[PDB]
Amino acid sequence: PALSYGGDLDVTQGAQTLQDVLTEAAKTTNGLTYIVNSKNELTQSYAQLQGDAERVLTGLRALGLKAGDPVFFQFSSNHAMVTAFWACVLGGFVPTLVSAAPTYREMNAAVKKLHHAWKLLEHPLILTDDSLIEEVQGLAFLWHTDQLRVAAVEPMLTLERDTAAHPAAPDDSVFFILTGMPKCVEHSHRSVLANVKGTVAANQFTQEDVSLDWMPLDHIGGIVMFHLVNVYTGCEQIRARTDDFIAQPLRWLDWMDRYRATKTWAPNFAFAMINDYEKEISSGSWDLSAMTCMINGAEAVVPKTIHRFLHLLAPHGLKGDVIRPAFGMSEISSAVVFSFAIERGDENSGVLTFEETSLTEQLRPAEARETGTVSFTELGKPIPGITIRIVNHQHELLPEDHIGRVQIKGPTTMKGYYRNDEANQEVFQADGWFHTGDLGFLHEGRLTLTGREKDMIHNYEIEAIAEEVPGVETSFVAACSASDELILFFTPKLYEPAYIMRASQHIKSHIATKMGLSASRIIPVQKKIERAQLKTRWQEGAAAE
Amino acid sequence: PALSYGGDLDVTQGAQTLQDVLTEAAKTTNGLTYIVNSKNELTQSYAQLQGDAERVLTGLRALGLKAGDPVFFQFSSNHAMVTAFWACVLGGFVPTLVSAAPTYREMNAAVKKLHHAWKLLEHPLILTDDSLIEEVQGLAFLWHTDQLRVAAVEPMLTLERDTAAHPAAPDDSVFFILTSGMPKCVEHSHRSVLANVKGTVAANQFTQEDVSLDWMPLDHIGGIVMFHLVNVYTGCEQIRARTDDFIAQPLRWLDWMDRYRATKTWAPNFAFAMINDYEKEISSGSWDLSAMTCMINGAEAVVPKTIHRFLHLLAPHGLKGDVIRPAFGMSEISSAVVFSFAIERGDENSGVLTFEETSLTEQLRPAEARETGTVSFTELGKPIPGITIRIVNHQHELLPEDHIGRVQIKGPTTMKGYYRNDEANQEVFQADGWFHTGDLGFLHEGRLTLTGREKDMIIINGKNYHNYEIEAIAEEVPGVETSFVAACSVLILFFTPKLYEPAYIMRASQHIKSHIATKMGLSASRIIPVQ
Ligand SMILES: CC(C)CC(=O)C(=O)OP(=O)(O)OC[C@H]1O[C@@H](n2cnc3c(N)ncnc32)[C@H](O)[C@@H]1O
Ligand SMILES: CC(C)CC(=O)C(=O)OP(=O)(O)OC[C@H]1O[C@@H](n2cnc3c(N)ncnc32)[C@H](O)[C@@H]1O
Repeated sequence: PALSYGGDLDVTQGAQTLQDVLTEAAKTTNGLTYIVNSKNELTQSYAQLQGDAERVLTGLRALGLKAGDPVFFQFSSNHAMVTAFWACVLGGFVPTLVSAAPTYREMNAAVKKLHHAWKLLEHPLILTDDSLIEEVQGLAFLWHTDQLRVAAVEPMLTLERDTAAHPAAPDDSVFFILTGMPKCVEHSHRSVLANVKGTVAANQFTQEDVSLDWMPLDHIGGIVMFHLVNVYTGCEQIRARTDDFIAQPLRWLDWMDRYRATKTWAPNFAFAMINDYEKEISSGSWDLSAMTCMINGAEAVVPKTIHRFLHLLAPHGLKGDVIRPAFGMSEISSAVVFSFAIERGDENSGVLTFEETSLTEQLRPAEARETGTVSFTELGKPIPGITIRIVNHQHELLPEDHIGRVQIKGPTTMKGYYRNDEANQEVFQADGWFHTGDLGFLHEGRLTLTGREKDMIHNYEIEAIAEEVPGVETSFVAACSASDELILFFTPKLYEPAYIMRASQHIKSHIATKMGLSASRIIPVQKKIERAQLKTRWQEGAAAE
Repeated sequence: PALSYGGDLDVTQGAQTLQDVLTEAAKTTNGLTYIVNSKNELTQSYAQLQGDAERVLTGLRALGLKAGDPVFFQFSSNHAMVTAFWACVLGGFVPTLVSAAPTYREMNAAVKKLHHAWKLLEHPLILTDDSLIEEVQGLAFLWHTDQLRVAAVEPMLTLERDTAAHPAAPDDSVFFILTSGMPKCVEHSHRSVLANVKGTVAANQFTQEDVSLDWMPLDHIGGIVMFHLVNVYTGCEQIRARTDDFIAQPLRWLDWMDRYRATKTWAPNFAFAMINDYEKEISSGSWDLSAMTCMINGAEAVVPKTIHRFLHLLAPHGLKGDVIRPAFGMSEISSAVVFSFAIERGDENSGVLTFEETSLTEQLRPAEARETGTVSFTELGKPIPGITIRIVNHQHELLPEDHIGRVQIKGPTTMKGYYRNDEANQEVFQADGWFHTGDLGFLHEGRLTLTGREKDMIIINGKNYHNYEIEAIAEEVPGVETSFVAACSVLILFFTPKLYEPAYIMRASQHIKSHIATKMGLSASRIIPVQ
């Protein structure tokens, strides 16, 4: 059946709290390196991190923080945030990992979400940078509150070390992380370390790895899949600012080369962004021969994006098997599946193609064609300790090669959303099954995501019918919440105004007839040549936004 | 400012718990009449209601229910549901008011929402009809659970009367009701529900002589509170019909009003428009609607066209032209909190306010209705006694009158909160004791007028915008007569061209994307121009 177990995970081996992770890491000579620019870097050994964290701990306790208290992180500096995180670990304080707002001068969406979590956590101390404390302090006027408390981390780095680490238990909450209003994922040392240990075993991570990450530390893959995995293995890890990558994506290449990185990760959009620079890549020089692990996860992994990425960077020494698709969620401590089958020389390896007609039934393999076939990137087997299953509308187990609702069982699951019993019921189903909200199938024990529940009105059938209209070259439907309406994008064979209005009328009326919808339910939108796929360009727009 | 207090409401006056309400009602000879069909009915005096509720109480207590335990309601029959509700009041049990599922054979949205509530309430006994109990028991297979418990009301009607009522306190929970995503479980007390009853009775001057007619579901807050509980509190005669019977043949509404000489009734705006569809059948029928004095219209946007048409069409049948009363409320505030007494058949501008469509972002400017360039809204009236309404901007700052903003409510009718959801309770329970409704509107002369919902606003670059604000920028484009914009989630701007020609329409469509993308700093890809 569509139920895959990753095998036994011995979580008794190794550290049991994050304090023990930092202690064992501080015994190595490895640590962190924070990139400032192409020439300058700031180093912080794991031994220095421990002392720095103890210094910050002195200031936090001076502000009255007691073990169990939450701490609201609002950082632009990786150095200050990493240090602040471990100070909290030492003090038994619970960090709330959430990105800083794009601006603090007006009551925008990001600022509203921060207020919600801040109020849900009963007005916790906000910890931030010197470069942000002025902005963050403005929230006192935006929120019309006298309960705002802010403090910068850098001033604390000049304090005496507080060597009295609060004794933590594996089930103690280790941090909150934010996902409408965001929910407050509460994790323990046990759930995080279980993902770390599972991730290390599946990928064979070691203390000799060299890690490069520019993704936000407020993203679960930034904090757990990399930062904590790196400290747990005690390997060398290089941190870059997210802003610096999206400003100049080719810096990713420079960084992998300059530090001889062996592993890194990004969502699929970053790979597509690099592919947009083929001209300047074909006139550049990088040594990427040390890179062994480029994890691709957090959103849909597009086969043609990763293949082009491997092709473009092959002359620069990137082996064709470094890209590892992965899937995970903050609620399950980051990635729980990894695919080791993507190969530059085999576009079909680790990629599954099926007939569009069979999406609602037993999937029927096919050879990729211009139309009528869909290609999905396999995301691999569960890591040790994780069980995945695929279920139908009634939560009944499905067989393999059947698209259904993905559910996860294992030791990496959050304690739950903070202060929301009702939301915890929706996701925590009977017998330990966490409901992801994602759609996919299992094939040879390997998970493949195909969509989301919120992404439900079949869009392959709507597009096929739209393409029978003579004026339509190709089509793309997205659903859109007075009416539940589907917006039908199309390329006309001819971008002439009369021709477009004819095709638009036929699209509306031909879809209304063939599928028994109201013509009012279909909106036709007309859309040179672009090389980047449409699904890939929208990934880039939402990411850099 | 845009803040209106409805006046002081003496809550210490009158019954303080629903037990007291039924006891007083039972002293009258009035009660309920359940409509079976045109030629049949079942009657249940308030005294008989108390006795029937005492018998059901014997069955519920026989099932082990204790004071404070919830009870899941799944009813096709109003008589059984009303009796169950009061049996739970006598026993201190907390009914969970939710409509029956359209079908228990398949796993539809309704059944999922029931499981969520049922699970949230920790598997309460489900109380249902002997008619429906067969399908309800099917949830055991559909939900794949062995903890389901179901019982029928009717068999319990043969048991002895348990006259030992649990002593209730005003702040005890009196019932749960599900919101209309997954629904939330609104929890109310006798105090909050009775505060709304008392304010509503005072605003409308309801009395023991009213004759009430209601076909709306008792799982709707206006069905249980605004009418049923108001009617028991006033001790008046109330007629109950089944909701399906009305939808089957809407004109039965007129039949019932005529047959029972009803003085008050209610429905959402659609029901009035349903009747308007039947102009032909109404022109060849005969009703005496002269006793009707109060037709509440609420739960949806009140369309001036629909109500004024409705009034002209039933006037030959004796419907007075002032009977329709727009109203707004929410289950979280236990039903209506404003009533408008200004609608009139002979003056289609009374109780209605029209403005220049350009004055909507700042101080509204009154106007004379026009074919284009003006919008008109139905006033929903002053707060009932005890309620305070205010309008606020995106920073929760008070606004002046004639300004559109977020509507907030304060008063004694507010729920305890959403059951087992601290987070959602924070979102709606704002500082200074204000409840965030999620609706938009303005105050004018102390009267509330709604103009939209927050879920309808367009969010771009994390900033929020009204539909009309975008429309005014779109209007500036040459060749755009009028426009309407409706937010999209993956900006659908619908416009009328000055001249209907392909190239003329295509280029006005291009200047709408360029002019708005420029003025709002948005990606042209995000602007969809539809003619
Ligand atoms: C550490 C990373 C591997 C991922 C992660 O852990 C994360 O992304 O955490 P996040 O909570 O932020 O969001 C979770 C939601 O991202 C979606 N998602 C993640 N990976 C995906 C993939 N490979 N393909 C398609 N969709 C994917 C999914 O829908 C999921 O439920
Ligand atoms: C009159 C009461 C019995 C209605 C009621 O109490 C109810 O309708 O209960 P409900 O909680 O189910 O729904 C609440 C949501 O209905 C919307 N709503 C209600 N009345 C409205 C009106 N007059 N005009 C426009 N919208 C209205 C509003 O958005 C509100 O927040």
